[PDB]
Amino acid sequence: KTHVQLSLPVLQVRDVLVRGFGDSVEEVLSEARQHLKDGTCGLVEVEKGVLPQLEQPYVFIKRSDAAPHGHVMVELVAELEGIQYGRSGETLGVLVPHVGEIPVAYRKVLLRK
Repeated sequence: KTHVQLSLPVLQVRDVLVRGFGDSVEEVLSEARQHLKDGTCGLVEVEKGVLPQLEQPYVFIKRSDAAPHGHVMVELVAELEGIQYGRSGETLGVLVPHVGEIPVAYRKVLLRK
């Protein structure tokens, strides 16, 4: 399928144990995609002071459309030293590995795969 229904666990930034996906735009987008597929991906909601607590490059989920079965359609955009790789809508949050942190909520998304 071109799209996959996912429910992403929303994590508090101070709980996150593994604060990024790797060391290059290409690696983080690769790893984020693999973790999304394996159900091992969390979401951190971006606010003042969140991003400096996480590791660059960042992977964002961004709204790609204006929501089948409650799932907002999103795509991946990566960011390194203020340059973004991809073009999309509003940020729903930053992706990180999920290694057993207790979520505060779930974000239903339809991921363009």
